[PDB]
Amino acid sequence: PLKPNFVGRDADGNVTVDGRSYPMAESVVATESTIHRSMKEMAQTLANAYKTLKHRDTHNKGNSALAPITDENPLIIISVLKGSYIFTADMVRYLGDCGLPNVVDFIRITSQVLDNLRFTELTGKHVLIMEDIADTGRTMKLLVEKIRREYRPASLKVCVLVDKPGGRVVDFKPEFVCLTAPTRYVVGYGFEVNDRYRNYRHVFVLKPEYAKRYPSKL
Amino acid sequence: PLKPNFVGRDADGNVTVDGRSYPMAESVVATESTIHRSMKEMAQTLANAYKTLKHRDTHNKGNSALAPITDENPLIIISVLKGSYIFTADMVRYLGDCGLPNVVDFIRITQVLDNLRFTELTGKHVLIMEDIADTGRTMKLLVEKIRREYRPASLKVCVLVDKPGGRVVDFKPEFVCLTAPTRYVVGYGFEVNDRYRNYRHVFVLKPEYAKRYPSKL
Ligand SMILES: Nc1nc2c(ncn2[C@@H]2O[C@H](COP(=O)(O)O)[C@@H](O)[C@H]2O)c(=O)[nH]1
Ligand SMILES: Nc1nc2c(ncn2[C@@H]2O[C@H](COP(=O)(O)O)[C@@H](O)[C@H]2O)c(=O)[nH]1
Ligand SMILES: [Mg+2]
Ligand SMILES: [Mg+2]
Ligand SMILES: [Mg+2]
Ligand SMILES: [Mg+2]
Repeated sequence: PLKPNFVGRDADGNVTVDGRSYPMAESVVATESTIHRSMKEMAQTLANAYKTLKHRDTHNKGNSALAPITDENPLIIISVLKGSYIFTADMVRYLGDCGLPNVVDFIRITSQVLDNLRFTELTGKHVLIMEDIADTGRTMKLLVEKIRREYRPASLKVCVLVDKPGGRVVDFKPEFVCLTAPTRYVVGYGFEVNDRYRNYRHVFVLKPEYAKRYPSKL
Repeated sequence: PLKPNFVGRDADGNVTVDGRSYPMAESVVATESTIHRSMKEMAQTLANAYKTLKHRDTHNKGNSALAPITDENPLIIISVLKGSYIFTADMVRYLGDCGLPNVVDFIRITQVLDNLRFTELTGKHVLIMEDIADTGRTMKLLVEKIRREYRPASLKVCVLVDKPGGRVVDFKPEFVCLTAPTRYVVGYGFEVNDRYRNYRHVFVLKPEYAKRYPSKL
C-alpha cells in the first residue's frame, strides 16, 4: 500500500492510477500510499491519546479501581457499517502495530439504527467511533448523542477517514481526521455509489454524470 | 504486508514475529506475508472462476438475456460478521486488482442476528466470504438458508482457513486460502472474546489462554 502511486490520464482522457483507468473519476483526492501514510500516523496519534488513560474495570467486576487500557479492558471501537469496514480493518491493525489494545463492534445506521451494537458494557469506558466521512455533520452528531445518552461512556470521540468540513450544517468536529476532502462526492476505499467502487484502493471525486448510474436496488 | 516475516522466540520462550512477542501463542500458523500471498492467489482463482459467468440482469430489467459480471451486475459477496470483516476487506481489494466487479453485504450470525439488506439475489452468482470452517455446521446452515430464501444462480463459499480434520457434516468450501490442523487459532480476524482479532498473523492459541477473558463485552 505505501509504494508511491502515479496519477495520470489515458488516451481517452480518463484518470489513471498506476496505469489502471477509472472512467468514473473526475480527479484524485488521495492515492493508496497517501491514505495509508495518514492512517499509520493517525494510529500513532490514537495510541498516544489513549494508551495511558484509565476506565471502568469490567474484566474483574470485584475490582473497584479504574483500570488501564489492556487486553483485559481494551479500547472499545464502534465501527459504522457499511462504509467504515475497510478503514476499520486497516486502522485496527495499525493500532496493533502501536500496541493499543482494542476490540471492535459494529453498528449499522442510515445517515436510523438498522443493526444495534452487541457490546453491552460501555458505561464508563473509553469509546472511539470509527466513521468513513463527515459531511453535513448531522449523522455523527446524532450518533454521538445517542451513544452518550444510552451508555454514558467515560469518553466518546470520533475518528473519520475523511472530513469534508465545507459541507457542515451542524456544529460537529471529529477529534481525529485522517484526510480532508473538498466539498464533493467521493468514491473509492470505502466510499461508493450503490456499493460500486468501494473496493478501489484510492479516493476520487466522482464525475457528476456518474451520480445516478446504478439506480437498481441490490 | 508481503515482505517475509521473521519468526522467532524471545528470552522467555514466547513466540515472536518481527521482534514482537505474542505470549498467548503456542506457535505461528501463517504470518502476514504468507496469508497475503495466499489471498492474492485466491483472488486470481476467484476471478478466473467468475469473470466469464453470466447471471440475471437487474441493472436493465427490461433485458431478458443473462448478463456478464460487470459493475452493472457484479458478483454478490456475502461477508459473515464479525469474523470475516478483515479478510473480506483485504480480499475485495485483491479482487479489484484482478478486475472482478463485486459488491459486499454483511450477515451477522452467532443463529442469524442481523440479516442481509440486499434483496435481489435470485438468479445471481453469490459468494460467501467466511473466516474458518471447522465442524462445518455453521456454513452448512448458512448455505441452506441462502439457497432456500434467495434462490441464487450459484452459491459458493470462500474461507480464509479450513480445518478439514474437524468436518463432521456434509460441507466442503469451494475456495480455501489456508488449511490448518484441528487447533483453535487466533489473530487476523480470529479472536478469543474479541481479543487478538487485529493481529497480522494467525497463531495456535495456548490452551491456558482459552478462558482468559470470561467477562461479557
Ligand atoms: N460515498 C460518499 N458518501 C458520503 C460522502 N459524503 C457523505 N457521505 C455519506 O453521508 C454520511 C455522512 O453524512 P452527513 O450526515 O455528515 O452529511 C457518510 O457516512 C456517507 O454515508 C461522499 O463524499 N461520498
Ligand atoms: N477464533 C477461532 N474461531 C473458530 C475456530 N474454529 C472455528 N471457529 C469459529 O466457529 C465458526 C465455525 O464453526 P463450525 O460451525 O464450522 O464448527 C467460525 O466462524 C468461528 O466463529 C478457530 O480455530 N479459531
Ligand atoms: Mg459508515
Ligand atoms: Mg455506506
Ligand atoms: Mg462474531
Ligand atoms: Mg465469520
